[PDB]
Amino acid sequence: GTFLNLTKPLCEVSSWHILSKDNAIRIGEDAHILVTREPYLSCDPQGCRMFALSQGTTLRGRHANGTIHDRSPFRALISWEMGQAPSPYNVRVECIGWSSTSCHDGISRMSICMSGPNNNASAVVWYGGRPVTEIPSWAGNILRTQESECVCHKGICPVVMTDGPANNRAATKIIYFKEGKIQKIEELAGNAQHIEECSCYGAVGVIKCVCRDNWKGANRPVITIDPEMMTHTSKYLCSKILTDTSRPNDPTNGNCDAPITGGSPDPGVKGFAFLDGENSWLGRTISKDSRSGYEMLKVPNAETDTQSGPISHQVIVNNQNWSGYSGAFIDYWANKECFNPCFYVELIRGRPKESSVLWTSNSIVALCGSKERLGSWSWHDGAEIIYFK
Amino acid sequence: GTFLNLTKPLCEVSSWHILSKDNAIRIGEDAHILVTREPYLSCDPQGCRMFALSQGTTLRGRHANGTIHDRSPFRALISWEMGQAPSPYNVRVECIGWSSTSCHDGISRMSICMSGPNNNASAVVWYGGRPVTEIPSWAGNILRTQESECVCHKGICPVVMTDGPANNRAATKIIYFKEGKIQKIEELAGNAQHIEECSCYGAVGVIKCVCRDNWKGANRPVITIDPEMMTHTSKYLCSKILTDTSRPNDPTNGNCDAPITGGSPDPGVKGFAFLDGENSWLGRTISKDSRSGYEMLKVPNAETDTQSGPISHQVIVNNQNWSGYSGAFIDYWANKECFNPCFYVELIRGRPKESSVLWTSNSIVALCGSKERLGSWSWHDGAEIIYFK
Amino acid sequence: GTFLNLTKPLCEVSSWHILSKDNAIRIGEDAHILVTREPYLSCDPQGCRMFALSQGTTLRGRHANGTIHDRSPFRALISWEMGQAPSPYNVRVECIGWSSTSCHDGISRMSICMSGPNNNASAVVWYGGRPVTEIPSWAGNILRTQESECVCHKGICPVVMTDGPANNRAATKIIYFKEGKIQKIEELAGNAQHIEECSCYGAVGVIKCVCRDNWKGANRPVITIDPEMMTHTSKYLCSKILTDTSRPNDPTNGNCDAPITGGSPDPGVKGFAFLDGENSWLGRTISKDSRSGYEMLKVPNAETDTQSGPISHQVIVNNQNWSGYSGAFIDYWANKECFNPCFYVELIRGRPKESSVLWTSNSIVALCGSKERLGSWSWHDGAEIIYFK
Amino acid sequence: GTFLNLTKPLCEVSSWHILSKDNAIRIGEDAHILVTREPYLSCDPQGCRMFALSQGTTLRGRHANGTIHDRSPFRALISWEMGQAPSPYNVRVECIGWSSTSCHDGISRMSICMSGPNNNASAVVWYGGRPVTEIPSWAGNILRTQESECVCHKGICPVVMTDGPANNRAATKIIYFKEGKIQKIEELAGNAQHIEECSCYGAVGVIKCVCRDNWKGANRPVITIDPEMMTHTSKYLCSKILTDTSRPNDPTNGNCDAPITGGSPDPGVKGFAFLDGENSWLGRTISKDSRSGYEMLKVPNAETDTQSGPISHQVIVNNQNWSGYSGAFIDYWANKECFNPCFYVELIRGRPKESSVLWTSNSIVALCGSKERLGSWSWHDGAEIIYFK
Ligand SMILES: *[C@@H]1O[C@H](CO)[C@@H](O[C@@H]2O[C@H](CO)[C@@H](O[C@@H]3O[C@H](CO[C@H]4O[C@H](CO[C@H]5O[C@H](CO)[C@@H](O)[C@H](O)[C@@H]5O)[C@@H](O)[C@H](O[C@H]5O[C@H](CO)[C@@H](O)[C@H](O)[C@@H]5O)[C@@H]4O)[C@@H](O)[C@H](O)[C@@H]3O)[C@H](O)[C@H]2NC(C)=O)[C@H](O)[C@H]1NC(C)=O
Ligand SMILES: *[C@@H]1O[C@H](CO)[C@@H](O[C@@H]2O[C@H](CO)[C@@H](O[C@@H]3O[C@H](CO[C@H]4O[C@H](CO[C@H]5O[C@H](CO)[C@@H](O)[C@H](O)[C@@H]5O)[C@@H](O)[C@H](O[C@H]5O[C@H](CO)[C@@H](O)[C@H](O)[C@@H]5O)[C@@H]4O)[C@@H](O)[C@H](O)[C@@H]3O)[C@H](O)[C@H]2NC(C)=O)[C@H](O)[C@H]1NC(C)=O
Ligand SMILES: *[C@@H]1O[C@H](CO)[C@@H](O[C@@H]2O[C@H](CO)[C@@H](O[C@@H]3O[C@H](CO[C@H]4O[C@H](CO[C@H]5O[C@H](CO)[C@@H](O)[C@H](O)[C@@H]5O)[C@@H](O)[C@H](O[C@H]5O[C@H](CO)[C@@H](O)[C@H](O)[C@@H]5O)[C@@H]4O)[C@@H](O)[C@H](O)[C@@H]3O)[C@H](O)[C@H]2NC(C)=O)[C@H](O)[C@H]1NC(C)=O
Ligand SMILES: *[C@@H]1O[C@H](CO)[C@@H](O[C@@H]2O[C@H](CO)[C@@H](O[C@@H]3O[C@H](CO[C@H]4O[C@H](CO[C@H]5O[C@H](CO)[C@@H](O)[C@H](O)[C@@H]5O)[C@@H](O)[C@H](O[C@H]5O[C@H](CO)[C@@H](O)[C@H](O)[C@@H]5O)[C@@H]4O)[C@@H](O)[C@H](O)[C@@H]3O)[C@H](O)[C@H]2NC(C)=O)[C@H](O)[C@H]1NC(C)=O
Ligand SMILES: *[C@@H]1O[C@H](CO)[C@@H](O[C@@H]2O[C@H](CO)[C@@H](O[C@@H]3O[C@H](CO)[C@@H](O)[C@H](O)[C@@H]3O)[C@H](O)[C@H]2NC(C)=O)[C@H](O)[C@H]1NC(C)=O
Ligand SMILES: *[C@@H]1O[C@H](CO)[C@@H](O[C@@H]2O[C@H](CO)[C@@H](O[C@@H]3O[C@H](CO)[C@@H](O)[C@H](O)[C@@H]3O)[C@H](O)[C@H]2NC(C)=O)[C@H](O)[C@H]1NC(C)=O
Ligand SMILES: CO[C@@H]([C@@H]1OC(C(=O)O)=C[C@H](NC(=N)N)[C@H]1NC(C)=O)[C@H](O)CO
Ligand SMILES: CO[C@@H]([C@@H]1OC(C(=O)O)=C[C@H](NC(=N)N)[C@H]1NC(C)=O)[C@H](O)CO
Ligand SMILES: CO[C@@H]([C@@H]1OC(C(=O)O)=C[C@H](NC(=N)N)[C@H]1NC(C)=O)[C@H](O)CO
Ligand SMILES: CO[C@@H]([C@@H]1OC(C(=O)O)=C[C@H](NC(=N)N)[C@H]1NC(C)=O)[C@H](O)CO
Ligand SMILES: [Ca+2]
Ligand SMILES: [Ca+2]
Ligand SMILES: [Ca+2]
Ligand SMILES: [Ca+2]
Repeated sequence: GTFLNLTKPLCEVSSWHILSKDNAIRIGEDAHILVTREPYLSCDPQGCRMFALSQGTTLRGRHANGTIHDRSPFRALISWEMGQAPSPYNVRVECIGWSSTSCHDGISRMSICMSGPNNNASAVVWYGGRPVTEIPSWAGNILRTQESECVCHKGICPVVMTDGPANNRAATKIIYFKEGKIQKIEELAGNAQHIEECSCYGAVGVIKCVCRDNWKGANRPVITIDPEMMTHTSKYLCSKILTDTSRPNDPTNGNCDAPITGGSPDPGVKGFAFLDGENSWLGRTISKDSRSGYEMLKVPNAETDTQSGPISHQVIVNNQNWSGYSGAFIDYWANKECFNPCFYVELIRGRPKESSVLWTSNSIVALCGSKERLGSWSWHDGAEIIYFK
Repeated sequence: GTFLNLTKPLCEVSSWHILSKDNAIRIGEDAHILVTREPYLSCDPQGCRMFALSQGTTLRGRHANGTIHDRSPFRALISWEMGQAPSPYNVRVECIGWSSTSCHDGISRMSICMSGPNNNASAVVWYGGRPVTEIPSWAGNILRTQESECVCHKGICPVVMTDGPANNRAATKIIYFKEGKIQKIEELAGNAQHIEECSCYGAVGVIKCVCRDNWKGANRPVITIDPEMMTHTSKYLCSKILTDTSRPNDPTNGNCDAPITGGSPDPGVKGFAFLDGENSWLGRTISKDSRSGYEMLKVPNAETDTQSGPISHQVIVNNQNWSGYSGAFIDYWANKECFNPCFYVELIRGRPKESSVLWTSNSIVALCGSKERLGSWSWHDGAEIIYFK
Repeated sequence: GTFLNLTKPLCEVSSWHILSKDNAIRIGEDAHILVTREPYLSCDPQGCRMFALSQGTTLRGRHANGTIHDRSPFRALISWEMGQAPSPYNVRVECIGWSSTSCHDGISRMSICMSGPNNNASAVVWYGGRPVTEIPSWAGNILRTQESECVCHKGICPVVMTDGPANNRAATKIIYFKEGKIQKIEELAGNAQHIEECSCYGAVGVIKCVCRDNWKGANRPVITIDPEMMTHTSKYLCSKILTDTSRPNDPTNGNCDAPITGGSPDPGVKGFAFLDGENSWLGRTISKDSRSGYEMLKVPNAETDTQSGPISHQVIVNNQNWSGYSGAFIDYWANKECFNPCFYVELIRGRPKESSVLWTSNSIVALCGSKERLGSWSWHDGAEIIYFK
Repeated sequence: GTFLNLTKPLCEVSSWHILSKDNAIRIGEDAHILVTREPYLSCDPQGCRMFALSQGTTLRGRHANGTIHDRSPFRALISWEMGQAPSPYNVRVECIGWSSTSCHDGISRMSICMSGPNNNASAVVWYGGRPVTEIPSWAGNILRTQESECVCHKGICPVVMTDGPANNRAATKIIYFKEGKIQKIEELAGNAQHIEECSCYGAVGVIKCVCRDNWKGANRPVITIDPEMMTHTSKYLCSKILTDTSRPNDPTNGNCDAPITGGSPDPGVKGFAFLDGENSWLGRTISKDSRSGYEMLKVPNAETDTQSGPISHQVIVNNQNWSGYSGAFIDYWANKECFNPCFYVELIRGRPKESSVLWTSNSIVALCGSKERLGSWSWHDGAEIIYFK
C-alpha cells in the first residue's frame, strides 16, 4: 500500500443511488444480530465496511433491555462486511468503548475508541490492529469523537474530539495522527460555539467536517482543515436551510458566524453535508422536531450564501419512518477520476420513540452520488415493531 | 486473470448429473436461513457460487410474512458458497434491489441490481465489488433484467433488460458492458413480441439467450447475440414442444416467428434451453398449468424445426413437487475442452400454492451435462410444509 | 504442490493419543448443527479436515425426523475444519449423494459421491472442486463406496466401489484415478466373498484396505493394492480375533481364505485395522452383538497368523456407550520420518438403539499413534438423550 | 517468520488501558456461545487471539448443566479472534483436553493440552497445527499446566507442568521445547513449595513466571527462567502484599523463602505479576476470601522487598462483581521499542457462587500498560444472572 493523497476533485452529484442496506432489525428479529447504534461506513483499498458501536448483546437477547443507555463497559467499535447485518459471528472488534472514529490511510486502518467513566474517560488509538497511543480526558467530562470516519492525506489523519459539557461551552481539539501517533494538537478556533460528532470528507488537499452544535445552534458547524499545514478554521453552514434536529422553521436568512437558536425538544443530531460550491448537498431529517424521515437537498453555495435554498431534493427515508444519525464517507480508492460523495443514514428503532420495547438499536442504509437523474424511494428500516412485542 | 473468450464448443450431453443442492428450506426450518427467490449460479476462475434475491429476513422470522411480494427496499442480490444454504452469516451482498444479473469476465465480477418504485426504478452496475455505472428507467414501468447469469467474451458482457408492461408490448434493450461501463446500447430487434428474464450461455463466439414472453407466447423467445459485433437477432423457439408455463398442450407444429397463445392461468415463468443442433435440450415444468415438476427433454434441432420432438428425457423434479424458475450457467473455466451446459431449478415453497404459510421462499438444485447415460431421481425441495405450521 | 508418494514406513504404535473430538451432539442440542452419519477425516498438505454425509437438516430441526434413512436426495458429502462441529454455516459441500470417499493427491482433492435411486445410482467424481468424471451403476443395485478416505501414490488414487446385493454376492471394482480421471478398472479378485466400506492407508508403496463383508464373514476382508502396477489381492484378516459386528465369540483359530460365519443380529459395520507385522492393531466394537464400545487391540501378525491374539489393548469408548463406524486415515504430510496411523470412531446417537428420539446422527472422535505408553479414558459422545426429549 | 528473541526491555507502566472484552455471557444469553473457563490471550506476528477451555456445549444448552466440573472428555483448547465471543462457528480447536498452554515462537504456534483420567493423564504437544510430541503422566495425579501462554526465545519455549496432589507436595517440571520437541527437562528447584498455573512473560532474555501455591502459601511462587542456559530458580514473591485467593490480611512483612499461610476457604487461584524493580505491578482479587473484584497495585520492588507496598492502584473489576483467573501475555511483535505488559481477567459466572443456575462459564477482559495516567472504571462481566433463570 501507499498513503492516500487527496488529489482528486469531488464528483458532481445530481441524485443518489443505493449502495448498501443491512436490514439488521428485520433480520435480527429471528437471527443472532448485535444491538448497535452510531453506525458508519469506511473504506480501504480492498473495499468498504460497516462500523458501529455494539452494545454487547443480541437484539432478541434479554440484555437488550436498557440499550437506550449511551455508555457502558459492554460497548465496542465493531466492523463487518458491507451489506451483512452485524452478528457476534461476523464482526471484527476494532477497539473497546462508547465513542469512535476510524479511517484507512492507504496502508493501514486507524481506529479510536473512548471508554471509561464520565469524569475520567480515555481514548485508545489503534493502528494496523494494534493499540499504539492512549489519550486521557482533558476536561473530565465525556471525552468523545466523530462517530463516523476520519480522512487521511499523505499519512496525516486529523480527528476532531470534544471533552466537556453537552449543554455549555466545551473543549474541542483537532489531533493530527500519523500511524496512530500524535503529530500535532490544535485547540479548536473559529466561530462554531460547540462541536460534536463531525462528519468529514476530503478532496483536492482539503478536509471538510460538518458537525453538531448541541448547545445553541440549529445550524451546523463546519470545520475546514488543511491536513498539510495542520491548521483549520470553523464557522456555521451559512444557508437558511437549517439541518440540525431539533430546529425551527428555516428563516429567510441563515447565519455564517453565529448559532441560529430555537427548535424543540432535541438539542442535536449527528449529520453531514457535501459543500462544493454549486455542487452542494445538505442532508437533514424531514421532521424539524424529531429524528424521522431523511431528505437530501441540493443547495448551491450552501456553505457561503445565507440566502441559498434547494433547487432539487431526494427523499431518502419518508417522514412516516424513523431515521437517526447520518454521516459522510468516500471510497477514496475507487476506480474514478473524482472522489464520489457517499453517506449513510442510521435507522433507529426502539427507545425512546418506540418505548413499547425495552431496547434501542438501528439498521443502516448507505447511498452514493450519481450524475444521472435516478428515481428514488424510501429506504426505511422495514421492521414491524409489533413483531418484537 | 485474463478476459474469458468463448473459444470452445458446447459439450455433447446425454444426461444430467447432480452438481449442487442447498436444501435451504429443510435447513431453514430450524437454522437462520434468509428468505430468497429468483436464484441462480454463476462461476469464476476460482469456482461457482449461488446467487439469489434476499427478502431481508430469515425464513422462520416474523418478517417472512408477506414475502410473496416481488419488490421492496429490503431485497438484495446475495451470493454464497455453492451448496451452502443462504444465511445472514455467510452471504456476500452483491448489490441492492429486486431484479439482478451477474457474470465474471475472467478478471472481475459484474453485478447489476434494479431497485426503486415501479415508475422510477434504476439499475446500479457493480464491477469488482464497486459501483461503476447507474441507469435510470427508460419507460417508467419496472426496469428489470435476467435473474440469471450474463455471459462475457473478450471483456464484453451483454445484458438483456426490459422496461414496460408485463402484459403488453415493452421496451427491451441489450446493453453491452465492459468493466461495468456501457459500450453500446441496442433496442431489441427480431420477432419475439415480449422479452423477460433471459437465460444465457455462450460457445464459439456466440451468446444465446432463452427468455420468457409474458404477453402472448407459450413458446419461448430466443435471442442470439454476437458479442464481438455487438449485434443480435431474436425469434421464438421453433419446436412444437412448448416450454413456458402456463402453456396449452403441445401442437403438431411449433412456430419460429410468432407466439403460440393459450394455456392458463399463469402468463409465464423464467426458463432456459441449450440449443446446439442435434445436441439440444429443453427444460420445462411437467405441469402445463403450474410451476410443478421439472423435466429435461432432448429435442434435436428444437431451435430450427417446428416439428421437432423429444428423443430422450430426464425428470429432474417429479410432478408431485413444486418447481419454479430455471436458468442456464456454465463453468467457463473448467478443465475441459468443451463448455459443459449446467442449469439450476428454483424449488419454490410457500405462497401462493401453499397458502397455509405466510411466506414464499425457495431452495436450489443444480445439474450439469454428462456424456454418460446416468440414472436419475427427483431432486425436490424435500421440506414438509406441515413442520412450518 | 507435488504428488504424494508413499515413500515412508508406518510408524510404530504402542498406544493412541487424542487427536480431535467435535462433541457434535452435545453442541447440536442447542446450536445449529447438521444431522450427519458416515463421518471420516482426510488430510492434505495444509492440515486435516472432518468429512461426513449430511442429512440436509439440523439436529434439533423437525426434518431430523426420519434420518435413520440411509439414502435421500437431501444428503451430501460435507467437510469442515477439524474439531468444529458441522453447521450449515461452516461446511464445504464436496459433492451431492449418500455414499462417498475423498482424498488429496498432494496437489488437489478428489471427492466422489454416489446418488440416485437404488436401481440407477451414479458416482460423480470431483477434482479440485470441480466435477470431472461420472460413473453409472454397473449392477443396478446401490452403487456405493468406502465412506472413508482413499489413498494416493504418484498421482494414482485407487477407490474400492461395490454395486449389487447387501446380502449376496456383489460386483466390486477397484478404479484407479488420476486427477479424477479413470486410468484403469479392475474387477475384484481374491478370496474375500463380499466387500463394502473399505478403510485404507498406505506406506512404502503399498495400499492396504480393511473392509466389511456384509454377506457371510465376521472376519474382515483385506485388500492389498499396488498403486504403481495397479493390481491387487484380497482375502480375510487371518487372526482369530474377529472384528466385524455382529460376530460370534472369537474361535481358537481364525481363517485367511474364507468367511467365519455367525453372530447376531447385524450383518456388518465399517471398520479398520493397521497391519504391519508385529506392529499390527485391530479396532472393533466391544460388544460382539451391537455397535457399542470401541477397543484397539495390538495383535502381532494379525494379517497372517490365524492364532494371533492381543498382547495389549486400549479402550477408546467404554461398552456402556454407543459407537458406530470406524476408519483409517493418515496425515501423509506430517513432519515425521514415518507415516503415523490415525483412526476415527463414529459415535452414533438416536435410532435404532435410542428409538425414544426420531433422529439418527453422530459425533466424531479421532486418535493417532504414539510410541509412548499413554494412559487412556473413554471418548464417548457425551450427550444426554433425555435432553432431546 | 523468524524466531522471537526477547531482546527488548519491559515497558514502563503507569496505568492500564482497555485492550479487549468479549462480553461472552451477555451475548451467550441468546446466541450460540460455548461454555468455557480458564481463558487467556496469546499473540503472534499477525495479532492476538483469545484462548480458553471449552466444555463442549453452548451456554444456553442443556449440557451446560454440570459445567462446574473441571475435567471431562468433552473439553478442548479453543482459540478465536480477539474480541469475539467463542461460538461453535468461530473457534479453532487447538487440541483436546482440560489443561493447556500455548505460545508462538515467531514461526509457528505450539499448543499443549492434557487429557485423560486423573491417574493416567497425558499431554499432547502440537506445533504448527499438528501433533508432534506426547508426554505421559509421571506421578499419576492430574498432569496439568499453565492455563495461560508460554514464552519463547530463540525457538526455545519453556513450559511449567505439575503432576501430583493439589494439597500436598507435587512433582513440577520445566520442559524446554523447540518446535514442539523436548530439548531438556528440569525438575523444579528453588524454595516454592507447590507450583500450579504459572503466568509467564519475558524481556531481555529472561522469562519470569508467577504461579499458584495451592498447598500452603497465600504468597505467590515466582520462577525465573533463563531460556538460553535452560536453567531456573524459584521462590516466593517477597512483598507483604499477598496476591493469592484465599489469603489473610497482608502482614507487616512478606516472605521470600517460605509460604505465608492462612486465609479461608479457597486454597488458591491462578494469578500474575509484572516484576521489574520499581516498575512492578501485582494483580489480585479485591476480596481476600473469594474470587470477587480485581485490582492492579503498583508495588515497587515487590519481587525483592518484604516491606514493599502499593504507591498506586487501579480497580479493574469492582468488588461487587465476580472475577476469577488472571494471567500475563505480551504482544512481542508490537511495533514498539519495549515489550508492553498485558493481562486478562477471567470473569467467572455461575457455580459455585451463583448456584441458582446449573452452569459455570466466564467472559474475558484484557488490558495493556500505558505510560499515561488513564482514568479507570470496572470492566465486570455485565450479565444479569436472573435472565438465565
Ligand atoms: C423520478 O425520479 C426523479 C429523480 O429522483 C424525480 O425528480 C425529482 O422531481 C421533483 C419534481 O419535479 C423535483 O422536486 C423539485 O424540488 C425542488 C426542491 O424542493 C425541496 O425544497 C423545497 C423548498 O424547501 C424550503 O422551503 C419550504 C417553504 O417553501 C420549507 O418548507 C422547507 O423547509 C425549505 O425551507 C421544499 O418545499 C420541497 O418539499 C418537497 O419535498 C419534501 C422532501 O424533501 C417534502 O417533505 C415536501 O412535502 C415537498 O414534497 C423539497 O424539500 C423544488 O423547488 C421544485 O419545485 C421541485 O419540487 C426533485 O428535485 C427531483 N429530484 C431529482 C433528484 O432530480 C422525479 O420526480 C421522479 N418521478 C416520479 C413520477 O416520481
Ligand atoms: C436408468 O437411468 C436411465 C438414464 O436416466 C434411464 O434412461 C431413460 O430410459 C427411458 C425409457 O427407455 C427413456 O424414455 C424415452 O423417452 C423418450 C422421450 O420421452 C419424453 O417425451 C415424450 C413425448 O412427449 C411429447 O408427446 C406427448 C404426446 O405423445 C406429450 O404428452 C408431451 O407433452 C410431448 O408433446 C413423452 O411422452 C415422455 O413422457 C414420459 O416422461 C414424462 C417426463 O418427461 C412423464 O411425465 C410421462 O408420464 C412419461 O413417463 C417424455 O417426456 C420417449 O420417446 C421414449 O419412448 C422413452 O420413453 C429416457 O429417454 C431415458 N433417459 C436417458 C437420459 O437416457 C433408464 O430408464 C433408467 N432405468 C430405470 C430402470 O429406471
Ligand atoms: C495407564 O495407561 C496405560 C496405557 O494405556 C495402561 O496400560 C494398559 O495396562 C493393561 C493392564 O496391564 C494392559 O492390559 C493387558 O492387555 C492384554 C490384552 O488384553 C486384551 O485382550 C484380551 C484377550 O482377548 C481375547 O481373549 C478373551 C478370552 O480370554 C476374549 O474375551 C476376547 O474376545 C479375545 O478373544 C482380553 O481378555 C482383554 O480384555 C480386557 O479389556 C477389554 C477391553 O479391550 C475389556 O472389555 C475386558 O473386560 C478386559 O478388561 C483385552 O481386550 C492382556 O493380555 C493382559 O493380560 C493385560 O490385561 C494394557 O494392554 C495396557 N495398555 C497399553 C496401551 O499399554 C495402564 O493400565 C493404565 N493404568 C491404570 C492404573 O489405569
Ligand atoms: C482518574 O483516573 C486516575 C487514573 O486511574 C485516578 O488516579 C488514581 O488516583 C487515586 C487517588 O489519588 C490513587 O490512589 C492512591 O493509591 C495508593 C495505593 O492505594 C492502594 O493500596 C492501599 C494500601 O493497601 C495496603 O494497605 C491497606 C491497609 O492500609 C490494606 O487494606 C491493603 O490490603 C494493602 O495491604 C490501599 O489502602 C488502597 O485501597 C483503595 O483502593 C482499593 C482498590 O485497590 C479499594 O478496595 C479501597 O477501598 C481503597 O479505595 C489501594 O488498594 C494510595 O496509597 C494513595 O493514598 C491513593 O489512594 C491511584 O493510585 C491513582 N491511580 C493511577 C493509576 O494513577 C484518579 O483518581 C481518577 N479521578 C477520579 C476523579 O476518579
Ligand atoms: C401477516 O401480515 C398481514 C398483512 O400485514 C397481517 O394482517 C394484517 O393485520 C393487521 C393487524 O391486525 C390488520 O390491520 C387492521 O386492519 C383493519 C381493517 O383495515 C383496521 O380497521 C385495523 O385498525 C387494523 O389496522 C390488517 O387488516 C391485516 N391484513 C390482512 C390482509 O389480513 C397479519 O396479521 C400477519 N400475520 C402474522 C402472523 O404476523
Ligand atoms: C442437571 O444435572 C443433574 C445431575 O445429573 C440432574 O440431577 C439428577 O437427575 C437424575 C434424574 O432425575 C437423578 O437420578 C435419579 O437418582 C435417584 C437416586 O440416585 C435414582 O433412584 C433414580 O432412579 C434416578 O437415577 C439424580 O439423582 C439427580 N442428581 C442430583 C445431584 O440431583 C438434574 O436433573 C439436571 N437438571 C436439568 C435441569 O437438566
Ligand atoms: C451524550 O450525548 C451525546 C451523544 O448523543 C447521542 C444522541 O443520540 O444524541 C448518541 C451518543 N452515544 C454514543 N456515542 N454512545 C452520545 N455520545 C456519547 C459519548 O455518549 C451528545 O452528543 C451530547 O454530548
Ligand atoms: C412482476 O412480475 C415479473 C416477475 O415475475 C415473477 C414471477 O414469479 O413470475 C418474479 C419476479 N420477481 C422479482 N424479480 N423480484 C418478477 N420481476 C420483478 C422485477 O418483479 C414478470 O416477469 C412480469 O413482468
Ligand atoms: C445399505 O446398507 C449399507 C450401508 O450400511 C449402513 C450401516 O449403518 O450399516 C450405512 C450406510 N449408509 C450410507 N452410506 N448412507 C449404507 N450404505 C448405503 C449406500 O446406504 C450396508 O453396507 C449394506 O450394503
Ligand atoms: C483441580 O483443581 C485445580 C485447578 O483449579 C481450578 C480452580 O478453579 O481453582 C481450575 C482448573 N480447571 C481446569 N484446568 N480445567 C483446575 N485444574 C485441573 C487440571 O483440573 C487446582 O489447581 C488444584 O490442583
Ligand atoms: Ca443543535
Ligand atoms: Ca408466456
Ligand atoms: Ca459381516
Ligand atoms: Ca494458596
